[PDB]
Amino acid sequence: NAFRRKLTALDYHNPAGFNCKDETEFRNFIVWLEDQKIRHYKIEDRGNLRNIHSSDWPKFFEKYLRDVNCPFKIQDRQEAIDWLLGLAVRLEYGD
Ligand SMILES: [Cl-]
Repeated sequence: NAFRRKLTALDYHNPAGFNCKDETEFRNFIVWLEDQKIRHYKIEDRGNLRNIHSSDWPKFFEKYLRDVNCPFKIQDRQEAIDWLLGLAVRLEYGD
């Protein structure tokens, strides 16, 4: 059975820590984007975005997407990333 085999697979490998690592890397990427490319906030005001191991990090990201007028929400992560990269590129082009 597919579901029974999935429970066996989960015992072979618990993906939780790797999903957590991916979240961290994703958050670090957002932080680098804000710090070096979007630069929407004052540097003093990026502290909450920077605190990537916080369980409240998504709340801050939601405020960030609002603050830069991103048309996507956090739940649409792939679209938010692409949009923020597009914004970063347009901000970067022409010094
Ligand atoms: Cl998030």
